Amino acid sequence: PVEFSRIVRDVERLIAVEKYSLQGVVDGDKLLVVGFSEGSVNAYLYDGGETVKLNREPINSVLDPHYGVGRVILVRDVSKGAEQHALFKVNTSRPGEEQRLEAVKPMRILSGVDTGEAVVFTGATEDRVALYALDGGGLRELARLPGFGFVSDIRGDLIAGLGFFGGGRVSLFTSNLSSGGLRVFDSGEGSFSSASISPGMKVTAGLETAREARLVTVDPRDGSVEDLELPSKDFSSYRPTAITWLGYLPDGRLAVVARREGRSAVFIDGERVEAPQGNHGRVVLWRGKLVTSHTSLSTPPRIVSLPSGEPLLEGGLPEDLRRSIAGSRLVWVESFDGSRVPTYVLESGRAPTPGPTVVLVHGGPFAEDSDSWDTFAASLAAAGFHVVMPNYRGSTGYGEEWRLKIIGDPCGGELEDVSAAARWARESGLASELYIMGYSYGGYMTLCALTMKPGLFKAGVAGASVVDWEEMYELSDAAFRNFIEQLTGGSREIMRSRSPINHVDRIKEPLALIHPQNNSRTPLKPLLRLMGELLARGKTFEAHIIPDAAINTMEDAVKILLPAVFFLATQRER
Amino acid sequence: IMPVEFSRIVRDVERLIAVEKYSLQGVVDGDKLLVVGFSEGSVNAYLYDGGETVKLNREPINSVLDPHYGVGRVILVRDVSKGAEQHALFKVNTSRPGEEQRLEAVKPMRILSGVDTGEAVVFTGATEDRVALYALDGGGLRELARLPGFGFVSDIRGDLIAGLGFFGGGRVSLFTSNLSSGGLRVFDSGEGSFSSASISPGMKVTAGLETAREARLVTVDPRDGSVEDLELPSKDFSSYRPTAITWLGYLPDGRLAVVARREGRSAVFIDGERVEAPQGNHGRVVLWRGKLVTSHTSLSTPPRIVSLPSGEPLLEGGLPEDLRRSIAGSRLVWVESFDGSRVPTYVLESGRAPTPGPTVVLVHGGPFAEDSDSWDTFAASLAAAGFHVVMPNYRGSTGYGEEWRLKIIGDPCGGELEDVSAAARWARESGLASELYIMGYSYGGYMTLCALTMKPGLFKAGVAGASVVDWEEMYELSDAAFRNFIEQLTGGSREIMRSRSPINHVDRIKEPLALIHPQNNSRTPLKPLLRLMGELLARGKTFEAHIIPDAGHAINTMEDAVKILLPAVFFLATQRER
Ligand SMILES: [Cl-]
Ligand SMILES: [Cl-]
Ligand code: NA
Repeated sequence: PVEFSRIVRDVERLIAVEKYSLQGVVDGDKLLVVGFSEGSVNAYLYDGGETVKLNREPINSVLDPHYGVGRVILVRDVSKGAEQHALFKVNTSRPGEEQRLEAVKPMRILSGVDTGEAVVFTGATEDRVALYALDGGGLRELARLPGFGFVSDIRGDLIAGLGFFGGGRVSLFTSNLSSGGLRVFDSGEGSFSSASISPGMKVTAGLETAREARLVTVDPRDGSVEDLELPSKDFSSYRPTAITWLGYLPDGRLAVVARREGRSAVFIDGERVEAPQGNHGRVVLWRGKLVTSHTSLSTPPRIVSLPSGEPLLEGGLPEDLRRSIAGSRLVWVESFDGSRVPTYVLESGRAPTPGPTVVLVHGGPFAEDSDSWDTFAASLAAAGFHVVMPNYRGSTGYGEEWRLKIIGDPCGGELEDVSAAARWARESGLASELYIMGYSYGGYMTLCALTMKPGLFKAGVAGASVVDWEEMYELSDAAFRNFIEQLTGGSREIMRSRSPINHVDRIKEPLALIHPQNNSRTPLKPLLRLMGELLARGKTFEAHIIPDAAINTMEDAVKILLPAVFFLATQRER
Repeated sequence: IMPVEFSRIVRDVERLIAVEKYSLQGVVDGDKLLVVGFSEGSVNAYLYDGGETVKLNREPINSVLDPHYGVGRVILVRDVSKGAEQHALFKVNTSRPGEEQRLEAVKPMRILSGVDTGEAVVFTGATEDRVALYALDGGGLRELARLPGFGFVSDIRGDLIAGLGFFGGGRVSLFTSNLSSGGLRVFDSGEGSFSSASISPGMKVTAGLETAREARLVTVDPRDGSVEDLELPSKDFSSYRPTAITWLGYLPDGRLAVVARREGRSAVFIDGERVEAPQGNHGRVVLWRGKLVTSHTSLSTPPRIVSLPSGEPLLEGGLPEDLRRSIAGSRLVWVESFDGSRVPTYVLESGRAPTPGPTVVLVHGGPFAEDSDSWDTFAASLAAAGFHVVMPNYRGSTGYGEEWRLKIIGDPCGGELEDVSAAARWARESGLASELYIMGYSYGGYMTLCALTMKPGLFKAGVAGASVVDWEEMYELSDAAFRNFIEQLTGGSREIMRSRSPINHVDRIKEPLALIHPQNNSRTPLKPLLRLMGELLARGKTFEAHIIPDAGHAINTMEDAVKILLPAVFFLATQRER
């Protein structure tokens, strides 16, 4: 019999677990960390195992402080949920005492950095996006940005940042604290991901390309770009495909966090440093040792010491729930056409081998399933399901060629990849029985598996799915028409034939629909129509139509996760 | 503004569904109690003897046919249509628990009732084209007679068959037939309706007759249709002044056992004489090992088997202390409605709510049914979750006389909604309710939708489960029994079918609505509800909807029970924190 309340307790514990990101070193040699729990963010000083809360009421984020600055700048939503913020200053000697920065009117704060004498940030208002500087003399507009943009770093007078300023690529920009202004350096082939300013006032930047990522040196004075060579070749040899973050430490060495194949690595002046498997945040030097944040499919975001991996600050899950979420791994599954599908697997401690396995299909489709904490995967593992997460073609993270392969072929190659994952799970010995579950494009993939690969999965969960492309091409807004057009090669024939609503007759397995009742980007009407067909043709289905369905709170979990875990737990007994 | 306590709610809901519940069906085999029980997460059939039960069935069942005393077998009734209520019958020999034979001579149909004599199975069923009375024996399956609407076999003695029928105007007639020659005979009272029947050693039919505001016992000679009052040797029964008769039957020693009731509590009589029984309601009475055994329930006591007069349980489920305290108390208040009619309304006060506090008007289904001092899993759940529960017997309700029951005929979503609305107002003006919600299943669901369309601003929010949405489309998709029933209820008027369907007044809804519906309900089907969803969306109304797979009206497993009840409680708890 299904242990409904046992599942609800677990989901609640996975939703509440505190998660940490590392922001910097501030005050008297103390770590600045931000903790989130259930959509509630706070900021702390951390030293020697205890933490002191800096803020009063919950915040949205903090700006990045320079090493040793005696204060922290809090960003807070100005109304319950609003998308406009206010800034507050807390002196690190006097935690919990907040001073509103009254010079800065409400606006959308996008990023920020605090040198200790000047707060430099970007912000979006009724009529524009601007880079701003705030100091003891007042607020100044440094520059109008031609789009959303973010401050990456300040050193002396030079400001560096990243902007979405056109071409669908991310550009580098610089400005100055003194005169303002804006120079923009274009990516060309690729897209810039990160930037820090070198002691020599050059901008070091991560350039993401169609293939391998690299570090470049940009001279703001003449716009010249050259490849930067590091003294150690660990970094070059790693062959990174992304560059998460980079920054110069106080002693002048360059710290870089770079990724490949769903996990990241930490380098100092090119030399790799041992780190726990998964993904890392920024790296700081603190009392002579390295510290970074770490997350994985089995570890909620936490602060750790390198190279030991020992956690400094970590949220507490109960012993038994912790045991249920076992290790994660990367396997490369062979799709029907020979292609190798990078697939992450989170094993359940509460399931045998072979055991019940869910193929949890990510959405997007232009997104990546990496080795990072995911509530849904964890909840499935908690509930006694092994979890298989395939980076079907269309995914990001594995080169442009792999992303572009979905184009013109929805419910084709990518479905074969999902299918190959299922089949690998069975053949490798992981799975006794298979389920499929996903949201957004994942939901679409669930409907395509159940109609075009009936008898592969024992049951499916489809959330926030698209059901008929042709209908949506006609209903929706300009940016979404464009997506559908790209995806289907502008073919109405493909639009109809890759729509699952046109194949309801083929479904042989129980289907659970979870769907928002008021979100104009996955509208309800088409889904009512599917339900009408399912009903007319005598299909087994469950449906949950709820208003106001993102997942951060328990309320959100209850609306869109719980029904899927319950349904699946219940089919497991079928 | 606190956060909803989801984990605490599901745990309470789970335990309240999971408590074992029993009902008494007969004495079979070598003096063993047949009981149908919800236990181990489903509805099953058990023999009780020697302080142990033996499970007769394998897969969950829906009910069993009434055995004659001592018969060497049980006939299981099971839905073989994933909830659409096409049932099939399965024989289990009582010496061989766990082994079923399907009675393949009976094609699936809606089984409404049945009696097993040991040599013949007599039952009533509804197909798409009719209700009928059947007999299955050594010679095969026989249609003894067609019935005009819902009909139920009550007893058989020798070849005399006796039963009750809803054959017009919401009245219940008595009917007889003959096991060998078949045929039908219908007996109507111009005074009221027959409520249960048993055949005397004499081959006359003793029945309850519920009149305007009182009930009595009558004898009906099946040879000439003459009716006369039955006097019993003891007058406790006549002095009890029952307003309704729950059940009656002749025991094997010739004595007449009668369970009758008033104001939502029942009392047990043997040959007219009171037998002490625990306060609440009772089911049939049987003779087991020399003594009397009945079932017993109350708003704080889940259905159990007790022996009489001691009232000591033979089988019962236990609730834990925390949950028992979640019910502070219960009482019957009489609410003045729109025409001066006094509406009997049960109130269950939560031990987890203040006064005034959050209150749910929980509208019973039927509509020929009642809120009484009987266990209600939904009411218990709501009290656990911190709502007081108000349970008004609107006109149409059983239990308070034929006049009150029949006033709903021809007037659905009329006077009975005013009664619900008067109960809502009472909850407020009396000081019980800080805020009001409405919730109901089946006809009660219909009432939620009618309150929300016709009486916007009365309730803060509504939960409509297994609800009626459109009488027209429902009628077209109904089998013979339900078509007849709908005709009766709407007074045969298509105008009423239309004007009293919520689907045609969606625009008026101003409050949030939770819809819960089992996909295969074959009484109130999903299709019209999908159309309501479409109308709610087109007109920008807030709602949520939950459609439960492979289930129908009758919930017979823990899982389905959780899926239909839990969204209700979660919804209402979320609404409370607006
Ligand atoms: Cl300036
Ligand atoms: Cl320039
Ligand atoms: Na400048």
